[PDB]
Amino acid sequence: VVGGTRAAQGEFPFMVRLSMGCGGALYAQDIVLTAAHCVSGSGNNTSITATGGVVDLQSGAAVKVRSTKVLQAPGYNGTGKDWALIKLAQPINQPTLKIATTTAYNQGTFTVAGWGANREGGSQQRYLLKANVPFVSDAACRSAYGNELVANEEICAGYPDTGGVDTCQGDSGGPMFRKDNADEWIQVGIVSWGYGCARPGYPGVYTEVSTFASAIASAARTL
Ligand SMILES: [Ca+2]
Repeated sequence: VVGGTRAAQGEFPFMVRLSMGCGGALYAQDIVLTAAHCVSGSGNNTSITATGGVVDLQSGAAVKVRSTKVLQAPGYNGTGKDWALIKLAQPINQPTLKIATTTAYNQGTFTVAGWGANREGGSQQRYLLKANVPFVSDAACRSAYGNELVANEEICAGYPDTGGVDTCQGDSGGPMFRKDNADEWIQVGIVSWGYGCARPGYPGVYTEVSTFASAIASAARTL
């Protein structure tokens, strides 16, 4: 996260750090929702580690659990459909994060969090950083990315005018969230891609969770 600040221990307890260098959110206590590009494909896999319960990755309080299976979005090919579920060997006993099933919240100011670089080509962070980034319409985002944007599957956020605050390398797979009408956190995006980090005219692109909600809920049931 570029232009970020330290999140407090316990602020976003649903966050997990994945061993390949991606963030994730606890969809279920033993199911991590992350990006498709963080994994190589679906199947049994006990090679991933999820670190949950701490803002400080070096914390002795860290909970580290191994995966058992991975379900990448069917047909992922690098264009859209940027989501995957990771089944854990054991539950991480922390609050989960609800996902958006409608588009009612795909607007306003979102919060992003991660242990990714705080600058282009910078290094991974020890402590979880957070930032607020505003929604950018598909049209304004398209004015920047052209045909690379899959409007129905992607939601943009950031400051088109000045840049300055954004997600960056290593933040991928992390949730982009905000409060719902019940003042509960709700997941509207997955960190997916962008050109550079925090540059004027290039907002961050995120998986538009509302589009894939049903697909995700169903896959989660079979895991
Ligand atoms: Ca969109």
